[PDB]
Amino acid sequence: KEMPQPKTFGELKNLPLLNTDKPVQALMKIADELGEIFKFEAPGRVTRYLSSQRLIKEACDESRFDKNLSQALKFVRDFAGDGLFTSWTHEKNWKKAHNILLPSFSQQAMKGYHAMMVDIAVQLVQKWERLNADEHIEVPEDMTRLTLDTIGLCGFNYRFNSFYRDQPHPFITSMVRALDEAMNKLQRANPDDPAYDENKRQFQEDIKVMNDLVDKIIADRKASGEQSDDLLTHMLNGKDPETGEPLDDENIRYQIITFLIAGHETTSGLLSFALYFLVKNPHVLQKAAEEAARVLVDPVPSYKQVKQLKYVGMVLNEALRLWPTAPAFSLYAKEDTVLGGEYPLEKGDELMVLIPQLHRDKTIWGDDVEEFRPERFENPSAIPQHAFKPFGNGQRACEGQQFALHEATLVLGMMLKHFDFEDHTNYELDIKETLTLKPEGFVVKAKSKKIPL
Ligand code: HEM
Repeated sequence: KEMPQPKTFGELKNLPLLNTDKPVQALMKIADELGEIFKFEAPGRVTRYLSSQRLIKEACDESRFDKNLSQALKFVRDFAGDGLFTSWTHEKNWKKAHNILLPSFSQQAMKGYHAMMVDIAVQLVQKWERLNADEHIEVPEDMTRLTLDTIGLCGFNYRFNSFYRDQPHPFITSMVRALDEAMNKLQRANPDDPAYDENKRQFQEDIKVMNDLVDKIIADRKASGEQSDDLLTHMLNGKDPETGEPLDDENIRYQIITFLIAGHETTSGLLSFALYFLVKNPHVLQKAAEEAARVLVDPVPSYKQVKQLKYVGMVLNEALRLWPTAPAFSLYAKEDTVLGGEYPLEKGDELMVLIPQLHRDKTIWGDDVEEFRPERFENPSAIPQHAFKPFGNGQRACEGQQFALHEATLVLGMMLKHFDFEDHTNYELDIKETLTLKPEGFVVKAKSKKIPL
């Protein structure tokens, strides 16, 4: 079989189709037309975009395909280095960091981070409690303050103190601008044109800002010998079960940067989409709110209680089904192979899993894939294998998954315990794309239930 391909533009091939504010949504639109697989060419590059569970279940077979570093990840590596997210599976620092960080991100480790997550969650709730009657909430903006601060504290015991400022801490400003430059480079056919010399200067100084802050904290932590409940203490003390070495200081810095860039935006996007679907579906908001009130009975949520928020958990998964906030991941064929009995691949060929399309596969989910129905997830034993992949695949799946879900469940639970929410502008969904996806301009009003905190 021969595969479909969207509009080409001569020597730029398909590249101009993604010269847009919303390239992932462009790709979904193209998928809707072309089906489960289409070819997409840029100068010197070819990728095949997959949208059906039928084909993605094969792509997720690790004996046949491994994680690929996409152009985006290669660009992000200029500041994320050989951290877990931007490494090849067979790079020695991937294997070593994977072994060392595994118990730091396990469900048990969540008991240790819970107090610091609650610290920032309480800040977010207190902020909302202190709003005057005239005021509203900028939802993604606050969710991002919350996730950055949480990752800062659990990551390296550092307070960005985002709820104390109008202009973010300079580290955050530089990180956001480095990510932006990395995504922007995706569209640059002529990377080295003098027109970009200034982008380069700014990129290098942003990398410098990030490295100086993190390197300094690591160096001071080593000098002082101080110990804390953060990931930095784990990495300073952890010996690889295979090689018996700890991560060196430079890689520790990259893992810290990596937790921030891989975790802050995806998780805040998730909280934002979930709140959106809840105010667009009042029945569901009421069910979630009832559970939160029922379960979070203490002035401050315990680890055990968050684990009891089953329906909030379903709400989060159903938001991830519709708008998985890291919406695409890349794979390469380890050897020549034939995909789906129909599409021959050569060794090294690139595949891109388009998660939002997979999550809309009618042959899996049914007639009602656009509806927000948390009940799909009542019985996780019911979901076909490889049908639901918001956290990627296999040994290269999100290492942050337990952290992200525990933070999102705690926070969404506390929000629904403490406030009634009004969609006062009858907000029209508008999805901004950076490296990740989020609602843009999503605003609400929160009326306090006046429950002690
Ligand atoms: C809802 C929130 C999140 C989503 C949807 C998400 C999604 C993903 C996805 C799809 C991947 C696979 C990337 C690929 O195949 O190229 C990934 C990898 C990764 N994520 Fe997450 N992420 C989330 C939150 C977090 C958080 C909070 C952290 C850290 C605290 C984190 C850390 C990582 C790391 C370290 C990797 C690379 C793991 C490895 O390859 O060994 N993520 N994430």
